[PDB]
Amino acid sequence: PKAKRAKHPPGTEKPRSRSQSEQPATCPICYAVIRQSRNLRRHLELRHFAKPGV
DNA sequence: GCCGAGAGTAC
DNA sequence: GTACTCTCGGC
Ligand SMILES: [Zn+2]
Repeated sequence: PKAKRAKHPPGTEKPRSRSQSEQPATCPICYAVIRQSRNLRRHLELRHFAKPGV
């Protein structure tokens, strides 16, 4: 239905207002270093809570 | 296989 | 006016 989020279209400016808002992030389980805090949550499901939630 | 980053929107 | 989430490609 809605178009997908493609970063291919022209006029793709890279403002720091998207990276500046996030601060470095470390994993308390395997000390993995994730830069974006949002990505840190994803790391939890990838190398830790990646098991069935049931 | 994981990682890193852009856009659209709400308050 | 900021940060939020969802997505896509790259090595
Ligand atoms: Zn970890």
